[PDB]
Amino acid sequence: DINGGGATLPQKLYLTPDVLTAGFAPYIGVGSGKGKIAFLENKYNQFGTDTTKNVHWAGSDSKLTATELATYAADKEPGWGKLIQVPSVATSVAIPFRKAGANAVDLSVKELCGVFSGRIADWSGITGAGRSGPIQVVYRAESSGTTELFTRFLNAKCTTEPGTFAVTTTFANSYSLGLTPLAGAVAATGSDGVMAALNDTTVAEGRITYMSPDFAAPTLAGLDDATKVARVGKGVVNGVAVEGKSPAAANVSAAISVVPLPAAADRGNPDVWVPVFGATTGGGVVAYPDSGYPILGFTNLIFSQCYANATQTGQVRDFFTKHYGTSANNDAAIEANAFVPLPSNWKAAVRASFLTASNALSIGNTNVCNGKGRPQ
Repeated sequence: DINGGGATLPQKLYLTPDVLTAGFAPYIGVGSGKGKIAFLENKYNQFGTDTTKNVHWAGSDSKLTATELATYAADKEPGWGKLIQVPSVATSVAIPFRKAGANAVDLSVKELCGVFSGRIADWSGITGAGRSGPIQVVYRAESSGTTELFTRFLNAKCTTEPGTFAVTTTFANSYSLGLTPLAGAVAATGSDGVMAALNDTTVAEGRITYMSPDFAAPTLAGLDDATKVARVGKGVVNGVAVEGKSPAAANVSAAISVVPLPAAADRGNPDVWVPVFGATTGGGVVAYPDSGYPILGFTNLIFSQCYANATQTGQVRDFFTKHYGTSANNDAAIEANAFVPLPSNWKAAVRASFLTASNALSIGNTNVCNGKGRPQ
């Protein structure tokens, strides 16, 4: 079997029949931090107890760090080939909450920032929401790509809190003044563990969190129910009151469509393949959009260019052919699970480097992978 796992944000997508193609074992959702370790160190123990199995790929919504990349290049690349890091799909980060009320909850960015810094501790501080009583933040206990995507937004946009939010996979380490300002914030493990805490009816109402849109509501329609999933983006633009948007994929697709391709000359560097959003556009960073739903990013795949086993090599190529295909692809499934397909130019770029046989970066390239590859 080809063994993969990691990020929980897209786990239900990868578990959907026929999204992963022939030869792939069922995806094991354990978090992006564990997915990166599993791949980089070939440690199946991050996925399960059968450590005779080898790891072949990971899902991650946390980018590979400079240290991770350099260590793999020195330790693993000579025998296993280059690693490949590519976007899989684009995603919003949803803000589901448990607090009854007929009114739409529509967070301004300033309000969102105050909720997650602890400055706003009561629902009455959310204008127009018609709710009052304590807010309780639920967050991911472990190294999480959802946390990275979310804190990247807070770092860029929460610019008038007492403290500042650092970009991190560990939410408890983000705010400069710590979690102490929050009263009774609750940590849970996995997208599912956080949603279970959010939905726990044995505690008082008031909980709020950040979440994969595939987990944030039971169906796509539920993402548009602003009594359960917050709109974000409420404000005033050119003198006129604007409403925020739901985290439905339709509200981030336009912004995703104009994300620049990775710089051609540097496409051998896995770091350039995953765009990150930031306050301002420039130097590889893409500005968070001023229209549509504001909190977005990419979730990614990590693969090897080379596999020791030729059948596995072919099966990996078949998966890339589908997932990045012009047609006969996974786009319908991607949308059904609340995500945004990659734009056509992005699919073409991924194919041109990693599929097209003549390219030096292509999976299973006979010249590059001659006598090399990850173990089967």
